[PDB]
Amino acid sequence: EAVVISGRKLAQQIKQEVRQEVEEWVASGNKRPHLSVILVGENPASHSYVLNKTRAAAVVGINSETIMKPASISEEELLNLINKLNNDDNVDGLLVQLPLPEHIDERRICNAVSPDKDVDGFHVINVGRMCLDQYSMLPATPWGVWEIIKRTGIPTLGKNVVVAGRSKNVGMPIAMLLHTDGPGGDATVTISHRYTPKEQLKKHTILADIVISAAGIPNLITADMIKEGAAVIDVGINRPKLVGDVDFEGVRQKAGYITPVPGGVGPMTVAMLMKNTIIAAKK
Amino acid sequence: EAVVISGRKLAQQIKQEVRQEVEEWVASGNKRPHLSVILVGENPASHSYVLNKTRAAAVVGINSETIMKPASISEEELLNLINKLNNDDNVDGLLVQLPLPEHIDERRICNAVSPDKDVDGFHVINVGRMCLDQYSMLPATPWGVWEIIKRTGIPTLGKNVVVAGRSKNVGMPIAMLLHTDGPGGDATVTISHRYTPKEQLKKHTILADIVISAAGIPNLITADMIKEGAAVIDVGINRVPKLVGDVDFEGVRQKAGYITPVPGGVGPMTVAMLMKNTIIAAKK
Ligand SMILES: Cn1c(N[C@H]2CC[C@H](O)CC2)nc2c1c(=O)n(Cc1ccc(Cl)c(Cl)c1)c(=O)n2C
Ligand SMILES: Cn1c(N[C@H]2CC[C@H](O)CC2)nc2c1c(=O)n(Cc1ccc(Cl)c(Cl)c1)c(=O)n2C
Ligand SMILES: Nc1ncnc(O)c1NC(=O)Nc1ccc(C(=O)N[C@@H](CCC(=O)O)C(=O)O)cc1
Ligand SMILES: Nc1ncnc(O)c1NC(=O)Nc1ccc(C(=O)N[C@@H](CCC(=O)O)C(=O)O)cc1
Repeated sequence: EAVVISGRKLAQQIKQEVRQEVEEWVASGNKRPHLSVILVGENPASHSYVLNKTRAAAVVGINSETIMKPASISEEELLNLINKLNNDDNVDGLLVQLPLPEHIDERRICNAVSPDKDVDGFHVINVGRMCLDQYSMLPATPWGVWEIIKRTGIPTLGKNVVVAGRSKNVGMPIAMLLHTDGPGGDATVTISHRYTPKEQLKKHTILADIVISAAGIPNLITADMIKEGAAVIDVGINRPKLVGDVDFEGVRQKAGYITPVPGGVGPMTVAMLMKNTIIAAKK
Repeated sequence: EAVVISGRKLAQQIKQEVRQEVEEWVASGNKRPHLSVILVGENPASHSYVLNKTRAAAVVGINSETIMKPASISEEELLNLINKLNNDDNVDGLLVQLPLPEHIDERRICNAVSPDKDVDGFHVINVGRMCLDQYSMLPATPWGVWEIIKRTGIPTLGKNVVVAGRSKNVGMPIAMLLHTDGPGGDATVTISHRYTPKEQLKKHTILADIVISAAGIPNLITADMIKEGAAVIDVGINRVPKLVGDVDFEGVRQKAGYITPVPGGVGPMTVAMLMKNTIIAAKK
């Protein structure tokens, strides 16, 4: 029987560590950290997730607002709002929720956020710093996947990792961290492209000590694809239920570890954003 | 037996394209592109490599200077020199040949090159732009390996690529390009760590349609690790008094479907792609 890692529990604990770090920072006579989340449009999933982010900001003692704007906002307007927020000394953390509308260039928006306030780590210089190990802020989801592995004590040195990426933005940062020298990880890493058929993907996943699915494909990962005792992290959201890319009940029989959906990586993602926000608040 | 890709000949057409581009660009009455390369110390390999680069610049119509500073230069004086060049409007391309002396932090030096002049793409902003598909300029050796593959017409989409990196600096940018969406080849990519047993690597390379070795250990790649018709691309540079790659050239030439020699393989491609980055930089 595979042991199930409660992401929700591990993330709740991380918030408590952040909680106490914020109260110490404030008791020592500094300003309360403030996180701003910009929400454009009415994607219901984006609302759900941004709600989760401000909930957690409240739990850990961080002041938060979600500035919601209509989907018809122009790129020039969104840039002026980010400029306002960049220049407000009360705002320490600033993230724009994605995806944005087609008439806004996502690259230009993320690059407009101050790198000091970029609690998603999506500004191009914070991407470079992460590739080059000059960072102080990691993107929240890849960092959350690392914390699962690390806090669980799943060994990584030399081991084989396979990541099944829906995009480069989604799987490469996970691989980035898990491949880097000792957050190191010192692993051989495979990043699967969504144009590799599942038949070939199985050829890689069976060699893997850790399989991390980030493909957004229900039942992409099943027991035949996994080796005995391997660790399986599920990063996919797939929608009247919400499930991951793993066949949970199937691979629960042969995996060594597994994360559930919901209650796995998603809480960890929100947790790591709190760590980034207090980091930003200390300059 | 295996087709042997000539890096010399591939680079030759790439260089011919750059000469045409440069002359049409000068024909419109623009400043002739200029490249400055800073050479610290007396590493013989490094002087050889910088010379190759200045030769290529001359023959493609790009003016060039190599500024040789002694190893005992201080990090401060090197940063002053980089600052002068960043500000000189005649200088379009600036690169610092690596490695540097132990007393200088290569990371601060590389972030001191203006990102507009950074024809190696080693500045932290340009590393991010390449990660994020936002770049003007790609690191020469990864781009060179890509052009080998793409100009030889080796299929990549959904195929299995294995990269054997000596360091993350080396194999990650190569993997990054081949894993990207269509440069960018839509491929599955494995990046072996230097901390990898040869037989564990074997378990991945056997499955590989493209093995790219950049580990700097000779005979790392032998035929027993390739599958028939796979493409093997040798990025290593080893001494054994002879210069050789990471593959067993003779043995893999039977099983492989494609193979690159060393020398005359990836090396000349690296020099060629740096000319492309230079005309790009000049155009802003
Ligand atoms: C824009 N973006 C996203 N957005 C979308 C949000 C909507 C979802 O449905 C799919 C992901 N997720 C990112 C990044 C990002 O920029 N980075 C930075 C980064 C770091 C290293 C490297 Cl190598 C690279 Cl390529 C990129 C990340 O790490 N993650 C997870
Ligand atoms: C410093 N450096 C070096 N040094 C070489 C190491 C081998 C020595 O024998 C000669 C000096 N090679 C680099 C970089 C670099 O910074 N970048 C930028 C980059 C882009 C994407 C990603 Cl993901 C990453 Cl990690 C890094 C590269 O692409 N290459 C090939
Ligand atoms: N798009 C973005 N733009 C900017 N920065 C970002 O990080 C993102 N990406 C996310 O924010 N990703 C994310 C995914 C899931 C949750 C989450 O709360 N998951 C829960 C419940 C799911 C549910 O109940 O619907 C679970 O799985 O347990 C939170 C954030
Ligand atoms: N260190 C660096 N610092 C800053 N930016 C860089 O890009 C590098 N790296 C290189 O510049 N790498 C490089 C390696 C080999 C050649 C080359 O010409 N190889 C020939 C002849 C072999 C020989 O004469 O030794 C061949 O293999 O055919 C050219 C460039």
